[PDB]
Order: sequence, then C-alpha cells, then structure tokens
Amino acid sequence: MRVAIPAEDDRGIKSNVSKHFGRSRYFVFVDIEGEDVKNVEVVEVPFGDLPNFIKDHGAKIVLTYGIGRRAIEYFNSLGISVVTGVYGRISDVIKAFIGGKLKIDYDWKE
Amino acid sequence: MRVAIPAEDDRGIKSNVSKHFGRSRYFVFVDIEGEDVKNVEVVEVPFGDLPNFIKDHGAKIVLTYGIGRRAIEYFNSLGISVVTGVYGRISDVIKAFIGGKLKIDYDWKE
Repeated sequence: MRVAIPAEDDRGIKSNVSKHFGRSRYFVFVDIEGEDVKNVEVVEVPFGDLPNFIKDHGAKIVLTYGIGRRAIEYFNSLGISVVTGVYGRISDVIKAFIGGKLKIDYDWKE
Repeated sequence: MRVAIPAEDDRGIKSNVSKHFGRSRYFVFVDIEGEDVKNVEVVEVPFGDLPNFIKDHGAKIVLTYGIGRRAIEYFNSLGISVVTGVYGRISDVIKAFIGGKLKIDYDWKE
C-alpha cells in the first residue's frame, strides 16, 4: 500500500521524520508490496490542506512523530490512518514498519 | 490490504463496531483491494495478546471506537495503524472507509 512520511529535508529515504507534521515542507510516499519497497516518491508541500494533499497522493497510512489531534481526526475522516511517535531515518522506519518492529517515542507529547 | 474491526456480536459485517476494544469477543477481518471487498473473516477472540492476535491475522489497520492509549502504542510498535472514533454497522464503515468519508465520533473519550 502507500505510506506517507513527513521529511525534515529533501533527502528522500535518507532524511529524518520531521518532528512537526504540518510545518514540514517535504513528504516521502513509499509504495510497499509485501516485504518489498516498490517505489519512493519525494515531493514538496505547496505554499484540511495537508490531509487532502496526502489523500490526493494515494497514501492510506501516515507515519509521523508529532501531529495535532485535529489533523489526526481529519485524516481519519478521510479513511487515512496515522501512526505517531515515529522518528529517525526514513529508510530505517520503512524497514521497521514492514517487519512489525516500529520504534515509537511514547513520550512525543512532552 | 487487511482491516481488523472489533465486533459487538458474531454478526460479521452486519454487527456494529464494539464500543470497547479489548473487551470485545469477535473481530472482523476485511480484505480490501481497491474499491473491492475481497474477503470477510469473522473469528472469535481467545479466553499484548490482542495486538498480537491482530498482527497474527495479517491485519495492518484496525478500526475502532474506543481503545486505550497503551493498546494503540502497542499496535503502532507492531507497525499496525489504529483509527479511533469509528461506530455503526461494520458494512457501512467498510464502504465509508474505501471512499475516504469515514464518520468519526470526535468525542469518543467523553
């Protein structure tokens, strides 16, 4: 399926998850088929804009560090699932995600 | 992909989303391919048990009404996304989910 990830840099799968969704200016869209990463797409954000931006790009899951409750709810209303507390290099996150061992910062709100 | 939903009854896609994940005794697993529902599987729960139960059944998304923060985090650590605030007949939820128009109870915590 297609997974969306806010990036800190325009470095694609070598960038880190941006700590603030919403203020982030690059997103990485990763097409996953089984254990296999079939496509990486690295685009920039323009300027419920952001959620609609993500939905318009086909992403059905969003992996983020921090994101507001309202944004999560807006995502959810669009049938999009959000994972919070994710940090680190996006390449590592995608490998963790595929293998059921994601590293979550439980304390991302404090 | 495969979506897991806690059911109030053993009525499958005719049951409602159970209002309490965790105390629920039936789950519905729905295989979705595009706009198409390819398979429905209606099983019962035994007796991070529940999350592992869901992961062991191949579900990568969980749609729930209420669920605890700890359970969500545990799901997330297993690379599983959770949607909260979902209620109603499971057949209606699945149709909403596929079309980007899910109806969310923003106030499911109060």
